[PDB]
Amino acid sequence: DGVGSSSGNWHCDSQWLGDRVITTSTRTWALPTYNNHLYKQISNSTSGGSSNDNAYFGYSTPWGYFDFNRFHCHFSPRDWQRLINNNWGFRPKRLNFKLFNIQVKEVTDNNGVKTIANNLTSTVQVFTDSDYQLPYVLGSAHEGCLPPFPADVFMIPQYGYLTLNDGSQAVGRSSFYCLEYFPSQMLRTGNNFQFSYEFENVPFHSSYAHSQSLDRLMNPLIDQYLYYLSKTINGSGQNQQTLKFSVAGPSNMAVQGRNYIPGPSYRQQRVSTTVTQNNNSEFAWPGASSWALNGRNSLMNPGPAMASHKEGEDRFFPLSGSLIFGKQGTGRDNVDADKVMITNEEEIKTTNPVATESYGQVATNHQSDGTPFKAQAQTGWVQNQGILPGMVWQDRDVYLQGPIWAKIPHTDGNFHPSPLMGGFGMKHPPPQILIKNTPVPADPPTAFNKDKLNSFITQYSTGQVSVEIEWELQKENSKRWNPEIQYTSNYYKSNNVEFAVNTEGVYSEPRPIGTRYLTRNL
Amino acid sequence: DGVGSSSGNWHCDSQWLGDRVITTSTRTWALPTYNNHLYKQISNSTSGGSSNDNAYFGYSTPWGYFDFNRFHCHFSPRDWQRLINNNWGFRPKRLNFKLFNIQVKEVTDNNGVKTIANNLTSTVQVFTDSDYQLPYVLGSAHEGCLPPFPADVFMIPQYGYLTLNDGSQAVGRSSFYCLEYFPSQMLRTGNNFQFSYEFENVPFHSSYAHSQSLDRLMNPLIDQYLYYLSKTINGSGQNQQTLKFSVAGPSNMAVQGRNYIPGPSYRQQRVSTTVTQNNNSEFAWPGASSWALNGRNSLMNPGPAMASHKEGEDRFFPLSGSLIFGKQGTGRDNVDADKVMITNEEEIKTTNPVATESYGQVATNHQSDGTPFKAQAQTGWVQNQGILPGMVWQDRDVYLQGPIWAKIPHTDGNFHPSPLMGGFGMKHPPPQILIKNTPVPADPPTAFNKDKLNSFITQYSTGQVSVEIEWELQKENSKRWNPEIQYTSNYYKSNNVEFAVNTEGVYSEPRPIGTRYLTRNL
Amino acid sequence: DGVGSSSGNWHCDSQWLGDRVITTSTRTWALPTYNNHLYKQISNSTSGGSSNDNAYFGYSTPWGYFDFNRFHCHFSPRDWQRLINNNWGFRPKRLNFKLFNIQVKEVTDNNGVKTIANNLTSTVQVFTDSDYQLPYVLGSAHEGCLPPFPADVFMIPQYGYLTLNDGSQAVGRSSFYCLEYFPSQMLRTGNNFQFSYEFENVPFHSSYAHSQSLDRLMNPLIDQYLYYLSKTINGSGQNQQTLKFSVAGPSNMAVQGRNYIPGPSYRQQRVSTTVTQNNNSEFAWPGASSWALNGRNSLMNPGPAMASHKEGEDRFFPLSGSLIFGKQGTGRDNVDADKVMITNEEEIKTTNPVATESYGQVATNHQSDGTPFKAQAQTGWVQNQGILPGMVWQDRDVYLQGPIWAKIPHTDGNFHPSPLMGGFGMKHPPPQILIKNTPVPADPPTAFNKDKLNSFITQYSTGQVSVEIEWELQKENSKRWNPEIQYTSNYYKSNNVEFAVNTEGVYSEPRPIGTRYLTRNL
Repeated sequence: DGVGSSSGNWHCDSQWLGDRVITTSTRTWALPTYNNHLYKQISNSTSGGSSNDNAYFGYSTPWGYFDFNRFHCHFSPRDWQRLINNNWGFRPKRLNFKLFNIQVKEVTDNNGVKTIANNLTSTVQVFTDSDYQLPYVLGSAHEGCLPPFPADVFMIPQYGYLTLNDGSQAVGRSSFYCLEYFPSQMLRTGNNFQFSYEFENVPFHSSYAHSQSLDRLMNPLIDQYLYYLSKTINGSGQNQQTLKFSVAGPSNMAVQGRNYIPGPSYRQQRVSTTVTQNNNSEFAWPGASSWALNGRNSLMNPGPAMASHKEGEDRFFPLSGSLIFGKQGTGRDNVDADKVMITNEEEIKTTNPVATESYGQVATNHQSDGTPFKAQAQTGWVQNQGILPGMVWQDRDVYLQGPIWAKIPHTDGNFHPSPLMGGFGMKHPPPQILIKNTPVPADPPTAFNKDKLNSFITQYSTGQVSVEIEWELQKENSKRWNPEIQYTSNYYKSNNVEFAVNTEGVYSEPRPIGTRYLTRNL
Repeated sequence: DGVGSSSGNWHCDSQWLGDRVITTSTRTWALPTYNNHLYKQISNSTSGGSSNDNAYFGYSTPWGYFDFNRFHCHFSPRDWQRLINNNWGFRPKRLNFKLFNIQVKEVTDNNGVKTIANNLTSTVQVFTDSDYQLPYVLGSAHEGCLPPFPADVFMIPQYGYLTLNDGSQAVGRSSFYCLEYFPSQMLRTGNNFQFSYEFENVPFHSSYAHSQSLDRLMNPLIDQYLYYLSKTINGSGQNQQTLKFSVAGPSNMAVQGRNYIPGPSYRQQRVSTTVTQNNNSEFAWPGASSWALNGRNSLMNPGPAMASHKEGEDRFFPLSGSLIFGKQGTGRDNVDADKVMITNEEEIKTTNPVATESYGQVATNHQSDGTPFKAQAQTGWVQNQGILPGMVWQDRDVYLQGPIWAKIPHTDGNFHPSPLMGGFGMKHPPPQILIKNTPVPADPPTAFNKDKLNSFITQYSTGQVSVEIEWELQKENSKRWNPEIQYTSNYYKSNNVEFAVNTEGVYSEPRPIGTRYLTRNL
Repeated sequence: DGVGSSSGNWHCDSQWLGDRVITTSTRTWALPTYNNHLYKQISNSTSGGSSNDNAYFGYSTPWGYFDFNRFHCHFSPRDWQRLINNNWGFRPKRLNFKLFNIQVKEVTDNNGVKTIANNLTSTVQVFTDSDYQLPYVLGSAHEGCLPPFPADVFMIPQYGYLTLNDGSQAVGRSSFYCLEYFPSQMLRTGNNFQFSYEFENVPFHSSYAHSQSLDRLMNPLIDQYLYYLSKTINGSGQNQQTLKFSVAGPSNMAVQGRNYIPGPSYRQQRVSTTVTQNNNSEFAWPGASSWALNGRNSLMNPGPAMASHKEGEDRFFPLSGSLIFGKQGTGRDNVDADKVMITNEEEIKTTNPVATESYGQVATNHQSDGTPFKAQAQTGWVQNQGILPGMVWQDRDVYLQGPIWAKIPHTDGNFHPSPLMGGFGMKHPPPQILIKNTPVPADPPTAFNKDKLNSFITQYSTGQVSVEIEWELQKENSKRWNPEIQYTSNYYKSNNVEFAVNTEGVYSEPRPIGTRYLTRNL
């Protein structure tokens, strides 16, 4: 436990012990000095102004935090392929976290010459928010995760949070959090940090696609014993009203009585990847589904889990109803459609309604012959449908580069708190691990000054972080006779191997990989 | 356990042991050879074509299956009357199933003369899908159940199933199931089959009607301590705006604050049994409520549990919001209204909204005097209302000829998975019992041929099936003073006794019998 | 154990218990009377004459035999997909065989009317050749196996064998075997037959493809410490002979010294599936590789395991170097290339030489300047290469519809006795199970006659056969980062599901499935 002794080893592999997977990931991180050791109030005013919908108020802290809330942080693409091709479900069970091999380095820039030296006596501060007393910024699909490639060195993102705002201003209910008010472990080189976390009970993720649709669960050979209204008029002419009933059978599956109905919907605008088929107007914001909160409009993104498109309409995607990942090297603003990877939520069209279609039709009046307007039967489209009893649905798929978990907001009530971006919703998710370099002041004046010191030695830290997660598996025991669909590589020759490095050593993920390849009955 | 020894006895009675009922039913079945021992791919194309909404893809198997998912399979009408007149609730607890007295018979048709002989060495195959690995076709309200009359001999329906389809075609995710891939018990004459099943915990069915409505739960003698806005203008004329408040009391029950609100609605078209009152147009399909799934429209039938009609409007029924049973001898297509029995869901008007009415009104704008349009208060009808917190409702009633249970689809999420057609929703319902005659080939050629044999001895099997179900009872302990409504026969003379046989030995059920005759408070 | 009691149950499923698979298959068979209960000498003369290469001598017995020496007899396509996608190797360990539900039926044809009746007292004879005293006809890729689809009823093939021949004649060393000279179990209806067999130790089948080639096993960054002759002349002109040596390095991988060399070769003629590229002549027999035995030419089919084609030359296949399976419904003679499925042995091009190429070049002379002919260095192509020390190779792949095992001939010596058609070579394979209906004579004359009876009651038997095989698994533990190639179905829509039945109930296997999808290093 000294300068010349390593405080940990590199553990990066996966063990498949039957119904369990234990994934271990080790990475090398670099933590700079954020905010010059200061807490700073931030708002849209300090960011250059914005609209009402984009107004915010918060604080940026000098702390960094560790993010491993993405599946590629733990699963290699081959491990992901094994998991998705051989299992009907999975869920996290246990977590082990390690910080070790801490190195604090001081940087001196004299006459433009940058020299870096070791600071053996400097300390790095780390603690976990095990009581969830801090704002939870994981589960917001942020950058700064452990890189998917184990050989990549990553920078720890800076921790900030938002509070209640009235425009760019704060209200009396706004909370300010000082992270130095928490007990934290102080680490010199030779010290290591470790903590274990047990995942709370969450349902298995449905890593399967249904081979039956909700409207085709009947026996296609046997009639029903239920009748339906099939004819209301005997023919053309006046006063031909009648009531005729027929048996609902295989020839007319649409009218058959059913026990369960598709899940809820919140219609999204339909956008074509073939740009010539889209309207010649700007409708990204104006034509998007949204919800209002305290007078602020927020995009419904990705919203309720719905089928991306109908059968054969692969070129259509909902405006903001799907996760859109960026390809390697993709820029930040105004990138083309070929530089992004739009996830396709088609496997749930068997139970979930299509995102870009109406849920259905409802009657809107009373048809009558008189007493005295002679109104015909009128129907209206259902653009948004809330939860009804007897409704079943599938949640959004998880992806190799997608999020794993989210914190369920602490509220009086929630319904199906599975995160909308996909993953496992927990009231007590893995706690935030916050890290920060302890400030080392420069030489103070020889005469006392009451002002806080504002000159510090330039410093940064580096080290290794190890995350070990044990996942429970739900083995598939299907009796299906024909072979299933599996995720596979394509044998055809290419310049580069997919999910490998290119000639410049740049690792890339060419496509998003879901979990729903195996098949289950409804 | 031989040819000359019976392998079981006839058990058909009910025992009322206080808080439990044990119903036993024995029937004689006949199982033919289905599909000539073949699995056949079926689709709407092979059925003669159809529309997009009626397209399907699946397989017809040579197997038959046992159906007893109807209440008249276990309850005699007198037993049903006892149950509905003396109990506030009931639910299944245990199941016992028996197959015995198997007789396999061979049929030879020589020169048009049909002679039937015993085949003592032939075998019948039976197994239960206890792991739910096969598509579940029970819970689709299909024919082929055990006949309500114990003296009737019934034919076992053929088992088929549907998979994913793209029109009449299959997709790569479509599953083919071979039922010979399951271990099954092989029965000659003298062998019997038996298995027991324990029903999973389900809520008691509400076999009661509420004597209080949701909007009349207050004390009709005492005022509330809450106020409501009663007047907004002092009188006729300009600039008369004001705000007047009044105590919500017995004189104005409509404006009283309430804790709970009626359940969800999905408006249905209103149809009159008096055909002269209906519109002179065809609106059975065009005017019907529906939901869309993968671009296919399916009738909302019967949909969410809603009151069939308002008070006094017994002639009105929702277009597809109620179960319609056929009378004895009713044909298949285009039968008159007198040949069907339309169930009436009126007992739930105390908590559930009327199926053919709007849920209510919601404000659609901001009323104002200016700043500058002078908009009045505008309201819009709510045709469909999803689940809101604080909402209570009653599920659909069960009937003597209605279904008992349904399999909850295996999905990530569901809400109130009680089946919409009525009954008990279970994740592990009673398993499908599949039966099939083992093929007995005719004489093969004396020279080897690699082709599968396609000439078989014509065979069918017959036997007895016994189903014993134990039901838990919820005894009523009402303190109501006046006598209750009970189901009763009418003493008035008639040509035939109801729920008996006619002069030709034809058993008939004259009317549908619900469960909601006793009374409970809200 | 009587007429009215079943003697066994239908067992058809697979259990995946980690490192083991237990596949159980049950089928319905039909055994006719073969050869009219007679042993008949057969030869090419009795078959209508032939050439010298096709001459044979043998006997056809009245016995049938059970064949399950094909992988689709035990593995469903989904089980095969699991095995090939998740395992690096497999091998059989144990066998269990069952005959039960025997039914012997007599056929009487009076005046052209065929009536089939049960013969309860008739007996079926079955025994296993556990001592391998009979000629072994399994392992010859014959028809008559258990059908891949469990619902198909198959006819048991007739047992025959060949002995030494001189043309159509026999020699003194020819052996005649009477199968009634073996003790056999006699089964009436109600009797069952069972025996267990333990597979002898065989190597795991290599169900993987190499990700490294034999000529690319070096470090591509480091030179070798070995030198090679790079230049023999200083330039153009007389008397320019020299000897220059260079380091074998990454720039010249062809000349690097290597420890191991590709396996043996026996060149095959190259045939193009594009018929316009083939020579306009008949070369199927004349241009084929063959071996001679006692003056008889036999096709080298499929011969030593060699790569089917070079990279990119998928249209080329060796003339007789690959297994060619027939599609469902394919005829017997002169069928088109689209009616057969030619297996492609491309995964072994990393270690095995291409079947249609020369093994390499060898020097054929001494180059010299004189003493006095001035001979240049001459090389000759190696069309066939025997085993050399330091040679490594991969055996032929196994297929879902391919053979499982073969009997190693009882000889003084053999090398690598893995069967050339693919599978596991055993000195004591699963024994032949031979079955035959016991002859039931018709009414004999009332006066004694010494001649053997030649009038018998026409009879055939039917029943069920159960085969259970336990396979050991070699789990893969690869550290490869990128996803692997897996066998998968294609999601694209089609008229029929692959590996399912069509609209006429005809099961088909659309393509051959190998075992080599996972990846291993060399």
